[PDB]
Amino acid sequence: SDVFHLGLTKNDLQGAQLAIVPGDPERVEKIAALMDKPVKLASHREFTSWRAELDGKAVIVCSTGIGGPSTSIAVEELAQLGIRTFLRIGTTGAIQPHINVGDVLVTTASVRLDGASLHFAPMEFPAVADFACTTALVEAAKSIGATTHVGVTASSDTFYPGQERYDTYSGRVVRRFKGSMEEWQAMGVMNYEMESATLLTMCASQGLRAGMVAGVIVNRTQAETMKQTESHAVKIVVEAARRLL
Amino acid sequence: SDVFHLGLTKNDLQGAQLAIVPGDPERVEKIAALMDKPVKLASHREFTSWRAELDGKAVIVCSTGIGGPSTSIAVEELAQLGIRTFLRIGTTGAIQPHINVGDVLVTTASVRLDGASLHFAPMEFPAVADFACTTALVEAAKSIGATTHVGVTASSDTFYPGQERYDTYSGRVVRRFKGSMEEWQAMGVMNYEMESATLLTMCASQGLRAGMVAGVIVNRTQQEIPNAETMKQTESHAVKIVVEAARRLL
Amino acid sequence: SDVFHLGLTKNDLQGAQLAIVPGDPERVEKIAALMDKPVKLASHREFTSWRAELDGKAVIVCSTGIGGPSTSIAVEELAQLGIRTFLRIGTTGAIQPHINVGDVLVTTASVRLDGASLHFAPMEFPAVADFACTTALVEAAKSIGATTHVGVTASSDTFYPGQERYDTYSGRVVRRFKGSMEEWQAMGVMNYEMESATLLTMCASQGLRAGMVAGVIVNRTQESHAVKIVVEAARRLL
Amino acid sequence: SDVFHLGLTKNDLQGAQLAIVPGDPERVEKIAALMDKPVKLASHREFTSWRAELDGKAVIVCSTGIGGPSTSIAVEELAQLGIRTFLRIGTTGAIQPHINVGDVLVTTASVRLDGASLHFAPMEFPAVADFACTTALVEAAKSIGATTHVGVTASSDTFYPGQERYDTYSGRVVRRFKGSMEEWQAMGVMNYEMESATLLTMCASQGLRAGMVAGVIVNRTQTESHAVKIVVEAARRLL
Amino acid sequence: SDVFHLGLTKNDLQGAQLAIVPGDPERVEKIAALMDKPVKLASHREFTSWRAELDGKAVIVCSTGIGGPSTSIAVEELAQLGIRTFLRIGTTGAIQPHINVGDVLVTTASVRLDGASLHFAPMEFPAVADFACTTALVEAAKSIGATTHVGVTASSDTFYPGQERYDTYSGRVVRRFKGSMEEWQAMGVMNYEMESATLLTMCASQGLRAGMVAGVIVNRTQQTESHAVKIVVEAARRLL
Amino acid sequence: SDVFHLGLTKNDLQGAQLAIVPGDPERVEKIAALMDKPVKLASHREFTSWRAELDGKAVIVCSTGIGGPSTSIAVEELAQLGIRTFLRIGTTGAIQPHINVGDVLVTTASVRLDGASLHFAPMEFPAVADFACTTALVEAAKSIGATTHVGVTASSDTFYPGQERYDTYSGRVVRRFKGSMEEWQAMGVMNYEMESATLLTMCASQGLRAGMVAGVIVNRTQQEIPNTESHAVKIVVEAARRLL
Ligand SMILES: O=c1ccn([C@@H]2O[C@H](COP(=O)(O)O)[C@@H](O)[C@H]2O)c(=O)[nH]1
Repeated sequence: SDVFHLGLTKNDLQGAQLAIVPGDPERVEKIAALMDKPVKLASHREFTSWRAELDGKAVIVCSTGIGGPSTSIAVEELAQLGIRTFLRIGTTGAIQPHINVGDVLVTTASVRLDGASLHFAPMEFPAVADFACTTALVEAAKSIGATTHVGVTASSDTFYPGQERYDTYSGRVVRRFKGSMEEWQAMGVMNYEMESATLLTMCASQGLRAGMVAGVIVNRTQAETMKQTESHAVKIVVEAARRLL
Repeated sequence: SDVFHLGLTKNDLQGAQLAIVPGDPERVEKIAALMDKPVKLASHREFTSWRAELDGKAVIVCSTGIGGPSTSIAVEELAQLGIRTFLRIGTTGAIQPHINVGDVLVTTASVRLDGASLHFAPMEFPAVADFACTTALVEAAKSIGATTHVGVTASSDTFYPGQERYDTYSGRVVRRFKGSMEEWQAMGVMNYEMESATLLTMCASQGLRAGMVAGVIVNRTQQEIPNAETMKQTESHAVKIVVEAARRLL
Repeated sequence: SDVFHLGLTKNDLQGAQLAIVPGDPERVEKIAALMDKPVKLASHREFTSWRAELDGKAVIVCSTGIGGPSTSIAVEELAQLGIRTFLRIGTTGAIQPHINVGDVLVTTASVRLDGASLHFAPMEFPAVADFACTTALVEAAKSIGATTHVGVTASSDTFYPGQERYDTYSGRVVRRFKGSMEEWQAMGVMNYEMESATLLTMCASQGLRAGMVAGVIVNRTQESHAVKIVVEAARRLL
Repeated sequence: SDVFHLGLTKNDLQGAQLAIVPGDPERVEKIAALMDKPVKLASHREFTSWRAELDGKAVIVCSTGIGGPSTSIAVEELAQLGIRTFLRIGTTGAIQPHINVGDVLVTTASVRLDGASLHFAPMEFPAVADFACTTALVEAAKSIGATTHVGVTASSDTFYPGQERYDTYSGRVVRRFKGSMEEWQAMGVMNYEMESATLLTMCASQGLRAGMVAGVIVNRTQTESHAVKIVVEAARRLL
Repeated sequence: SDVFHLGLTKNDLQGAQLAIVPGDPERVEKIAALMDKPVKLASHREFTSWRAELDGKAVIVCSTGIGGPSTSIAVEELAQLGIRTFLRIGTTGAIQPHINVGDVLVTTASVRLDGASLHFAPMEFPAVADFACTTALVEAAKSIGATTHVGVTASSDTFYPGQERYDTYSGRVVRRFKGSMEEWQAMGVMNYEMESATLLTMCASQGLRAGMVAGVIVNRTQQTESHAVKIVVEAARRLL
Repeated sequence: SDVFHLGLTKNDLQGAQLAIVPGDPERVEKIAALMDKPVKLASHREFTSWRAELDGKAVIVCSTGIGGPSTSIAVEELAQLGIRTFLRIGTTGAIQPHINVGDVLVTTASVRLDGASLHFAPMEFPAVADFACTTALVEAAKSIGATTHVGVTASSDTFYPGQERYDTYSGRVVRRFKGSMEEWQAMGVMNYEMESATLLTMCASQGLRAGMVAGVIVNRTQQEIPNTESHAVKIVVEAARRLL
C-alpha cells in the first residue's frame, strides 16, 4: 500500500483519474456493477474501494464513510494515488417545499457547517463544485429525464443539532443553529448532507475537480420507491463519469 | 422613479428581466452598443442605466459602481423593478502565471473578502454563481472563441491592501492580508476583482440568478503591463461574450 | 494621471493637502462653488473632482461614491497625491427619536458594519475621527448655526439589510441584522451612513486626518448647511 | 430499531448505562471478549455493537468510526438507548518527546480543532472529560503499572493538515495550521487524535459522562492491549 | 523587588512552589493564619502577599484582585519567582437549582467568557484544571465531609452583563449574553465566577498546575468560606 | 450600602455626578488631596473611594483596579449611585519612539484587546471617548503646557503577552500577539494600558460620558519594564473642573 489508510497502490488504480465517491461502503459494488470489468480492490475501516472501466478508461469507486474527517482521508489519499476528479453520489433529504421525493439534486456549492473544511481553506473560501463535473451531472440527469434541481446544499458535521433536529436525547439545539433551518430555506438551500463542504473545499482549493449529485428520498417539510431513486442517482453519476474521462 | 437610487420605473424596463451590470457607468453605453435599439434610461450617482433589445427582448444594462455596497443597491432596486437575472462583466488582473492578458474569466464562486455579502448570508454560505448563467458564459465564450478559464475568484472590498498591493501611501498590509496573494494562488484562485462576492452571495441567497465574466487586463505575476491601451481591447472581448451569453438566458 | 482611478496628476492638486469628499459626484461642483477659483479637474467613474482655493490655499473636492470600497480607492489615491486631511460630508438617517430632519451630526467614531475597514486594521481597532477634525466640525457647526449632535455613527456596507430595512425584494433580514437597529439605538448610536467606518479606520491607522459630518434627511422613527459647515471646518484646518 | 443508525432497541442494552467506544469496529469484539457473556448485537456501517457483562451489570461496546460527525451519531443514539457513561479507548501518536511507545494517555480535556463539537456548545465551552471517568482511568492505569501521562489532547477533524502534515498531495498547510504543532507542543499538548473533542464537548454539555484513554504506538517527535485492559478495569469501577 | 507588580523577591518565597490565590487581599492573611509562621511579605495594589509554612514547606497566599487581567499579573510574577502550583479559593453563586448555599464547587474546566485567556491560547484550547490539583481539592472536601459538586464553571469578564444581570443602570444585556444563563444551566454549568478561565488557561498552556475550589454563598434560582478555605489548605498539603 | 462592591450609598456622593477614577487604590488619596475638603469614604478590595469638592461641587475619586473586569464593576456601581461622567487617570507604556516618560497621552479611542467591552457592545462598536471629556482633557493639558499626545490607545486584558512582553516565565506570546506591537506602532497607536477599552466601551454604549488620560512610565521601544505623574493628575482634575 502506498497510502496510510486506503490500502491501495497506484497499480491498483491502473491509471485511473476519476473516482465516484459514495458514503456507504455497501453502495460501492453496486456502483461498479454498472461499469465494465468491475472488480473489488480493498476494504479498511469505512474505506472499501473498487475499480471498473468506462470506454476502456479506468474508473474507481471508493466509499468515504460518514463525515468530513473520513472524507478528507479518502480524498487526500486517492489524490496521492492519482485521482483528479471526484464525483459524490448519495441520497439526501430536502428542506425545500418545491423539491419532491424522487427529485435529483446537483450541488453547485455548499454552506460550510463543518470543521474539516477549515483545515484546507478559510471560511471566506467557497466550497464550490467544479464546473465540468457539474455540467456532466446536470446533463446526465436530463438524458435520463430526471427532475433536477441545481443549487446550494447545507453540509453539516452532525445528523441532528446541525440540521436543527429536536427529536433527540437533550431536546436542545445550541444557539448557533436555533431557527437555522428556516433561514437556509429562505436563502434557497436545497438540502442537508454531511460530506460536501469538505469534499468541495478540499478539491477546489488544491487543484482537484469535484461535483455531487443526490437523490431525494424524503422531504422534511412534509420503501421500494427509494430503491428506484438511488438506482437513478447512481445511473446519473456513472453517465456523468463517462463525459469526464 | 419607483426605486430610491436608480431613477427607474418598471415601465422603463419594458418587461426586461435580465440585467448586464458593469462597474463603470462610462461603460454602460458601450455594452448597450452590442445590442439593438439602445436607449439611455437615466444616470444618478454611480448608477447609469440603458435599455436595449436582444433577439427582440428587453434587456437592461446598468452600472453598479466600485464595490459591493454600491452593487447591492443597484441589484436590490433592479430586482424590485423585475430583474431576475444579473450578468456582471468586468476587467481584472490575474494572479495565476498561466492566465494570459486578453483571456476571459468566468467565475464559479468567489472568496468573500468583502463585507456586504455578510449582509445577506453568514460567511459559511457560498458566493456561488447560478448554474445557467455560468453555462451561458462558458458557451458564449466558445461561440466567440476566447481563451477561457473557469474557477474561483477573490473579491476584495479594497483595491490595494485586500489584493496585497504595497505600492501605496503607507506601503503596509494589515496582518490578515500579509502573504495572502500567495495563498490564493496556491489555492488556485484565478484573479482579484471587487464586486462578485456581494453580487453572487446576495443573488444566490435571494432566488436571483447571477453570472460573472471578466477580461484579464493585467497580470500581477508578469512584469510588463498590458500593451498600451489598445491591448485593453480585452474589455471589448469580454463584453461581446457577456452579451452573447445573455441571449441564451432570455 | 499619477493614479489609476481618479485621473489626476500631483500638479492638478496645486499643493492641496486637504479634501472634502462627498459621496455623490453630482454634488462636488456645488461645494467647490462655495470657495474661490473653483476649477473642474476630472471625472472618471464615481470620482468627479474639482480644485478650489480657500483662504488662499488649494483645496480639493472629490466624490467617493457609495461605500468603503469606492471610498478606500479615492482616499488612497488622493493620499498618494498629497492629501493628508479628509473631510467627509454626507446625508444620513438618524435612528434616535430626538434627532430631527435638517439637523447636523458630527461623528467621533463609527460602528464598523463594513468590510473594507478590515483591510486596514483588525476589528479591535477603533474607527475614530481625528480630534482636530472633529473639533473644526463642532466649531463650524456653531458658526454656521445648526442643530448639532456629536456622537457614534453606524457605518453599513448595505443601504437595505445592514440598516435593517424590510421593504426590499426579499423583505427579510439576515440573523446578524435582525433587530439590530433597536440595539444600535439603545447604545446611543445616532445614525446610519455608508462610508465613515472605512474612511475613519483607514485614515486613523495610516497617519491621515479624517473628519465626518452629515445632514439628516430622514428619521428612522419619525445639504447647503452641512456643506457650509464642512467648508468652514476646512478653512480651520488648512 | 429505536434509533435510526445503530439498529438497536432499548431492550438490546439490557439496562446497560455505560459503553466503551472505540473507533474501529474490528476492535469491538476483542474488547467485549474480555468481559462476561459477550454477544454480538448489530453492525451497520462503522457502528458495530456488542453487549457484555461486567460484575453482573450489562455494558455495551460500540464503535464510532473515524471523526466527530461519525462519533456524534453513536453517542447521541447510544444515549437515547440509555447510555450515560462513555469511555473511549484508542491508540495514538504523540507530539511530546517524553512520551514513548507503550505509554498510556489519559485526556483531561482537549483542544477543539473539530467542528461537530461546535454543534453542541460554543467554542468557549471546554471539551472537558468527566472527573469520575478520568479518575477511574488513572487508577486503572496505575493498577497495572502503565506509565501514564494525564493532560490535554489535540482533537483534529483532519488526519493531514489539521496535524500539520506536509507529506501530502499538495504539500500545503492552510495558514490557521501553519506552525501549529510546535504551538501545541509548547502548551504541553500530548497528542493528536480525531474524535475526543466531539465526544467530550457533547457529553459535558448534555449531562453525560465521558473519559478517554489511549496507548502510544508512535511518536512524531521521536501497548494496545494494555490500553484495553485499562479501559475495562476503569469501566468496572464506574458501573 | 525584582518583580514589577507584587514587590516580592525570590527570597521572600523561601523556596515556596505552591500558592493559594484568593481574590480579596483581605482574605490573604486569614488563609495564611491557618498555617505556621504567617508572615506578611508585601501589599501593592490588589496584591497582598503573605508567606506561611505548611508541613515544614513554604507556602504563599497572594490575592489576585477581580478579573482575569489582574490575575494574570499575579500568576505570572509568582511563576517568575518559582511558583508552579496554584490553588484558587473563592466564594461563588451556583446557577443550578439543585446546588444549595454552603456547598463546595470544584472546577474541572471553565467556559471562557473572559478575554485574558485568549492572550495565552486560542479559544479552542480548554480552560482545564490540573488533575493532581483537582483530585486533591476533591479528596479534601470529602475528608472534611462537605457537599461537593465537581464540574464546569462559567468564567465571565463582567459581574453583571456577562452573568446576565438586568438590575443595572442600563438594564440591558448585549445580544451575546441575552438568554445566556438558561443555556449554561442546560449545559450543566454549576456557577459563575470571574477568574478561573484566565487562571486555568494560562496555567495549562505554560506548564503550571492549577486547581479551583469555591463555596456557594448564593443561588440565582432562589462556615462556607471556612469550609472552602479549609479544603484548599488541606488540598495544598497533598500537593506539597 | 446601596451597591454590592464599593460599599457606598448615594448619600456619600453628596450629589457628585463626576468621578475621577484611577487604577491604583493607593492613588485615590493623592488625587483627593489636590481638591477641596477631601474625605475618605470606603475601602473594599481594590475599590478605595474618596470624595472632594471642586468649585463648590462634589466629586468622587474611586480606584477601579487592574483590568476591565474590575473596572466594569466600579463604573457600573458608581453609575448606579448617580455618577454620569468618568475621567480615567492612568499610567502607560508608550510604543512610539518620540513619546517621553512623563508625557501626557489623551486617548480618543482604544483598540479592544480586552474582553469585557464585548460584554457591552460587539467588537464592531468603537471604544471611543466622550467629545467633551476629551476636549476638557486636551485643553486642561494645554492650560498647563505639558507635553501632550492625543490619539489611539491599545488596551489589553494582560500586562505581558497582550502587550507583547517576552521577558517572562515562558518567554513566548500566543500567535494572536506575535509581532503585534509593531503593528499598532505602524498604525499610529501611542501606547498600552489596561482599562480604557472596557471603560470607553461600556460608557459610550450606555449613555455615560467618559474621558481618558495617562502618564508615560516606560517606552516599549526601549525596554519592557521601567527602572510628571503629578502633571497627568493635575490635568484630570483641571479637566474635571470644566465638566462640573
Ligand atoms: O455568583 C457569583 C459568584 C462569583 N462571582 C465572581 O467570582 C469571584 C469569586 O470570589 P473571590 O475569590 O473573587 O472573592 C467573585 O469575587 C466574583 O467576581 C460572581 O461574579 N458571581
